[PDB]
Amino acid sequence: MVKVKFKYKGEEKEVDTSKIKKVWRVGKMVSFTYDDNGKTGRGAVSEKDAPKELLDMLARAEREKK
DNA sequence: GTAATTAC
DNA sequence: GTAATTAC
Repeated sequence: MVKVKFKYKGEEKEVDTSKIKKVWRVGKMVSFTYDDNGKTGRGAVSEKDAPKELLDMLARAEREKK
């Protein structure tokens, strides 16, 4: 589907956007958590390194209400 | 140091 | 309590 590649704790990782639980912006950085098979993972990429799909999920996050 | 947020 | 993440 759409793989987000990132290095966390020196390790290069790849995760599908379908496993991404939460997304948020921190400056020009995009952070998120994903389903690391039960245990929750953490990751972040440069806004310039993010596939459009992830940026779309962030945009929808910023619009949420209630 | 700070920006948001969380796993640990 | 704090490390972790990119950019400034």
